[PDB]
Amino acid sequence: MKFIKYLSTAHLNYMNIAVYENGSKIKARVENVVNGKSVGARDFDSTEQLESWFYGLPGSGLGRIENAMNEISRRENP
Repeated sequence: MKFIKYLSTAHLNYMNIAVYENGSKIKARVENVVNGKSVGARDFDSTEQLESWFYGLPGSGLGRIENAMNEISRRENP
């Protein structure tokens, strides 16, 4: 169920964001690899907004990792 591609462009210092979706509803969990500790948790509803989120940010590729993660990580973690 929880199987999504990474959210990055280039490759520098192992920059990538692993996402995960639920079979029931849409889920967006920004998991980093650089630090080795997933720092992202969010709850979505429609897949449309899911992509739109990572598509439009002021960041670019690897740069979107510091912006997106910083956003999805806004809320506390489990």
